[PDB]
Amino acid sequence: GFAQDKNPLSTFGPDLNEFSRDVNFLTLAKNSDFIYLRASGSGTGKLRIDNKFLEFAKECRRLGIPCGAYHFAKPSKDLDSAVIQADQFIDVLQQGFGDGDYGDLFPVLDVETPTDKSLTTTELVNWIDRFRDRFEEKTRRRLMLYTGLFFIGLYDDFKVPGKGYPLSDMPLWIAMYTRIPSNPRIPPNVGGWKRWTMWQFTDEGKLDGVGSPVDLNWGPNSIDSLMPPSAVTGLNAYISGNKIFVNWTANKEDDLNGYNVFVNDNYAGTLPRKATKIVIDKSRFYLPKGKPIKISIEAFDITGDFSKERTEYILDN
Amino acid sequence: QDKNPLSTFGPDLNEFSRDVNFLTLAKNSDFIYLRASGSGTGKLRIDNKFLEFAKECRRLGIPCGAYHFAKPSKDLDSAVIQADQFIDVLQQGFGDGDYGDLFPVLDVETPTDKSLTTTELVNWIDRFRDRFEEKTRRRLMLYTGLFFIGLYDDFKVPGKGYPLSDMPLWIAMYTRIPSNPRIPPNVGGWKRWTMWQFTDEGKLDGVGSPVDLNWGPNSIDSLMPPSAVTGLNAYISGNKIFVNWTANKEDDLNGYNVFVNDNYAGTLPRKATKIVIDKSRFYLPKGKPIKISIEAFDITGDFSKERTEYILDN
Ligand SMILES: [Mg+2]
Ligand SMILES: [Mg+2]
Repeated sequence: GFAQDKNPLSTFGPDLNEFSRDVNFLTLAKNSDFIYLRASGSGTGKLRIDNKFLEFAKECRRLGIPCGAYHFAKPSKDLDSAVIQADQFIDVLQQGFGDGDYGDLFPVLDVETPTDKSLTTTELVNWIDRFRDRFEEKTRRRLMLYTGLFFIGLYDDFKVPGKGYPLSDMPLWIAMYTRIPSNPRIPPNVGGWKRWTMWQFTDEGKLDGVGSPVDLNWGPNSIDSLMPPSAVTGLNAYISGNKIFVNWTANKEDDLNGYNVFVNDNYAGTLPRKATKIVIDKSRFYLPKGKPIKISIEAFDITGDFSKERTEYILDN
Repeated sequence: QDKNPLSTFGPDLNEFSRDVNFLTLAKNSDFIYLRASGSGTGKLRIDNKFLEFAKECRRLGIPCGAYHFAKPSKDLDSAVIQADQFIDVLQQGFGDGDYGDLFPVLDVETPTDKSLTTTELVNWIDRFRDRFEEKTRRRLMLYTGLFFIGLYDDFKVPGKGYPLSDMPLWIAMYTRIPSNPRIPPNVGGWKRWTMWQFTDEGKLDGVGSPVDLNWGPNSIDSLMPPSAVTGLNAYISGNKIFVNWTANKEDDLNGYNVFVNDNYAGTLPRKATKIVIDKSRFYLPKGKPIKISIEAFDITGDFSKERTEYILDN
């Protein structure tokens, strides 16, 4: 087996909730690459919005601090509750970040329960997987999974009989605290996950800008790897002959993986990460003579998030 | 960037290669490039062995690609024409609608006298590339030499940066030339080379004559489009379509596009094996079959040659 340490480029930031004391976001803006907030949770037996989420998320956005949020899961044998909780989380996220906006960072499902024997590994993973399917279908945003190394170990490494590791394609935020002497020094490779995306290495950290002992995390080498890419800039198009010539400024994200281009919302092609142009054959589209033509584009990154908005260029035609 | 334990390896051949034994090459080469055509003489010529060599590589399952010996000029129409000609010849060798297993290659080695500006040369290559990729939906790789790049100002175009730096680069730099560095230097705005022709005088079992030899990417897949997706399945439940497939296995896999009756339904990342589609987003009459189709794509933007389909009866 092998393991994955942090490195000099690793990003860093806390996660917080309504019980975090004395949080000065202006101070955190100077020392944190990102902040995670609790949005909601069902740990008490019903859905509760975190009582500081709206305030915390508004101030992080105001200060330009990359901000994401998590839902504390209550899994069960009834898979309808995964759909309900996913829908509730989707609703709360928009309350915090805006209509149709689910945060700067990956939305997170926080799974820490149950730790008795009440669910089989198949039942627990099926519940998470259903939550993931609903969440991503509804938002077009990737969902990151938070859980602890101990918890994974209680559930057989999240290995499902007959099915391998169904959650191993989720981004992983793994908790393994170095303050526990029996823990390894760095996160081992587990659950079929090739890599961790974030590592929560303490629940008792000291960081200027949070008064209470705080959860601290290592992240990817680039903040871009936690966020969707930005909208494309410099979009331009012209018609010559029977072709539409489209060009744009290259997106700059470290995790950029390509672009999709559309003509009147019909797909026109997929380009790789270094691309800055496409030539489109007009005959493939119903383009009434004299009517305007909408060219639009989205970037997407390695883990499959897209530009929140599609930059547009209207050809008068 | 040097070669390394994973680097692929293979010759490039043309009609002047002597005593070629493809059975031997199938055991010692990851890939073979062939000359398809050239325009150096002022007229399109087809390499006299290309069809024979391509057929034998396909018969033995040797990954096979081909190149066009360019004749750049100040006349940009000639770039469109040579691209269209290269497109035709490739299909003669590889089959209708088939442009080879490996990146098709534009081979640029002329002119070396003072007869073209850097802007003119780069614009010609760029126009060939645009026409070729537009017509084939296949990425074009550029072959050229380190000396040639230096001759044309590092392919830096005044006011335009390095317009060719997004092309895969097959760079020739012969270690037998003492003034050359021992590994390719960074040039032309290219972050990396895709292939490195390191000799024109190599000795390779299965080729009788001194032969061009090349280091390629760490994975043969990085020279080829991804395979068609397999294991595609779909069903309807409620107002949704649940689609799943087997994961493609290419080392350079980058994702999938899924379509509903040829309409775009989404892009998935490389580890994905399912998508849930809301029927409400597509025109889906009761009693009309629904075509689900999918393609894989790789990091440099080539696609599965065919889309795998699954027909739902609805
Ligand atoms: Mg990203
Ligand atoms: Mg490939």
